[PDB]
Amino acid sequence: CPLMVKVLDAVRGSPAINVAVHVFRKAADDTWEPFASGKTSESGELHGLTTEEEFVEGIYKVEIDTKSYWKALGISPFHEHAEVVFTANDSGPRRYTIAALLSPYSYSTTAVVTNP
Amino acid sequence: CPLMVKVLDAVRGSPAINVAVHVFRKAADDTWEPFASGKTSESGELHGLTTEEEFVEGIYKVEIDTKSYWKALGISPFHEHAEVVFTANDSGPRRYTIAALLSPYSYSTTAVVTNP
Amino acid sequence: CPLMVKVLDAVRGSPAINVAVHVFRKAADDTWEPFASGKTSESGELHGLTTEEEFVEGIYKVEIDTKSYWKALGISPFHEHAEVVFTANDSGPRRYTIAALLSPYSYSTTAVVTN
Amino acid sequence: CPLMVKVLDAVRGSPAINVAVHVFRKAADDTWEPFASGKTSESGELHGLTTEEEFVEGIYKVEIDTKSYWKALGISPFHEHAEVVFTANDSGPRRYTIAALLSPYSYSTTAVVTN
Ligand SMILES: CCS(=O)(=O)Nc1ccc(/C=C/c2cc(C)c(O)c(C)c2)cc1
Ligand SMILES: CCS(=O)(=O)Nc1ccc(/C=C/c2cc(C)c(O)c(C)c2)cc1
Repeated sequence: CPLMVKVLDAVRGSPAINVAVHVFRKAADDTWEPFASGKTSESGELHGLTTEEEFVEGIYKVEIDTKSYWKALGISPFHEHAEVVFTANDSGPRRYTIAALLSPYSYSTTAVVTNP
Repeated sequence: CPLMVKVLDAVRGSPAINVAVHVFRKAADDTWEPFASGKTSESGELHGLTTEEEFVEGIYKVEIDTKSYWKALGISPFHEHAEVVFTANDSGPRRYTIAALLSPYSYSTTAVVTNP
Repeated sequence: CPLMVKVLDAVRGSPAINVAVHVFRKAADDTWEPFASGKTSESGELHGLTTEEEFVEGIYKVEIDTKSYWKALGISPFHEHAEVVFTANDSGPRRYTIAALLSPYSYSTTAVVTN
Repeated sequence: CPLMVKVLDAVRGSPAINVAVHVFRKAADDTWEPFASGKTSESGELHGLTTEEEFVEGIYKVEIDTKSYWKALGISPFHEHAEVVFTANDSGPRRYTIAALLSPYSYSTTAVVTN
């Protein structure tokens, strides 16, 4: 459980369910390598992306597929995705929750980082 | 558990702990009557404010004491509090989570409303 | 002009036009007394609320009538209004912009305080 | 000018001054090609990025160098950068303002698209 993603919908006042999320990690040659992916649950949460063994230090990009979410609801949104790019585990393993709050022309994101 | 408040700190990347929260309900004479109060836990959550019997229809104000929070951390913030004012339980009982994300000169708030 | 209010709409990607805004000043008995008010322009702005002479230190509340805004657009909203409560302090910079970004079940607000 | 970027600082309550901003356009092979760049002004704004003739429909990415911004202020930041990815569409309004509100572990962004 070192990486969890939580997504909320600011139009509905609800969890954002069935949101696709893709995680990438920067490789030594500066390309973005696929790392993990999944879908938010009925609570708007996505657990089980990685393990503490797999989730090594690096630069990670969490791409939340907001356009796909809004289009499935019949809405034409502004953004293609919401991206969150950060260095992880640089002073040892941490647990990361990446949260996003979505509207059709806006989003907010925050991180909660805890030390187990 | 029909009303829960969750507070996050956007400077630290952490739950906002020990945040005082006061809830008021508009009375028939248009004054704000004290309704419930409490403090966020180490997870940034405040549970147990009210009961489904007590939490009747009305207009409620959730005042999150952000200035007091920032001052206890040695920071001089802009706002006195963050306030969230809404009509509750007008089409029957609902469960409400009021969330706030705090910075010294800014805040965001959202509501998650679910039907049990 | 020491106080400006800016309102944006996160659903339509636009300024929030013709939004009623009321400013109150906290009185000695802790009641809120009306101070200034108006409606946002086509750019989502409300200028001319007060003057340097009038805008003394104290606690002010800016109430933005978001419920009426959303209903006039045909959208069901959560909040009754958004309110921003702050202290004006002469030791800090002299122009205050209160900005708000509105969604039906959420809002964001920030202060930009400059000289 | 069809594209403007506005950056605000939620810790200091100010414009985010001298922030590097890079705009990229998605190429046919899905790579990001540099399109425009600059540094925000004293008002937190970056004007003059492109012209109507240059700013054709397509997918664009605006990368805001928030990590450098925070470090120059002595504050420890979470993100490497903030990036805003969107499609320019000629069927919608013609001026795009991309606004971002920065905190060390969070950011908010909105689009204001007007004629
Ligand atoms: C208790 C720790 S947890 O990880 O399990 N809970 C938790 C984590 C993240 C958030 C983010 C909330 C939130 C709320 C609003 C209004 C926002 O604009 C944004 C950007 C975020 C909330 C709770
Ligand atoms: C009037 C058009 S303009 O472009 O010249 N002015 C303008 C443009 C964008 C903004 C964005 C504001 C803002 C405020 C808050 C609190 C936010 O969270 C975010 C994400 C954005 C404000 C004013």
